[PDB]
Amino acid sequence: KKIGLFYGTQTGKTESVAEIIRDEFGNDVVTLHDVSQAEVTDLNDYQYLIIGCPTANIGELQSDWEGLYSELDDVDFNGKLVAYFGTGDQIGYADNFQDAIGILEEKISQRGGKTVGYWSTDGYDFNDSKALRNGKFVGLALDEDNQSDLTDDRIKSWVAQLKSEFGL
Repeated sequence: KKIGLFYGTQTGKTESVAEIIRDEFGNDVVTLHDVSQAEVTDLNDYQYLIIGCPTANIGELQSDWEGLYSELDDVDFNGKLVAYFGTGDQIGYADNFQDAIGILEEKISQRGGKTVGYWSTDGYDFNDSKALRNGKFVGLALDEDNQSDLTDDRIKSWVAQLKSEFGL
């Protein structure tokens, strides 16, 4: 029970990338958890967390994560290392690209979680995002609508970055 990946999905893209990420951590255990099935206290079981949340079709949070969001204040993230990833349409959702993981990070960071895995904005075209931290994304930004050809390279580079951050 090494690394806990908790994701929500609307269409199934975030689920598929959750499996690729799990594969890319070759010598480590990444367990997968749909937050539609999970409780918020399951986050207590891991020191290493990867949070997957798509840019919401409607509102600012994917519905399942939206349900867990109000309960995050019951959990103490002090001492935990937390990485974030999300899918989004940088053209169709240009003013809200990756807002969800930006919102999730702000809360988890205030509860004590330490963010690792910041990701450059080079190669993205968007107007606004809540996931921006000093010119970088708070985590891996994937676009399957417009940049599905970059997804596998990006996941591979990001996981390699995380292994140096997680000490793997």
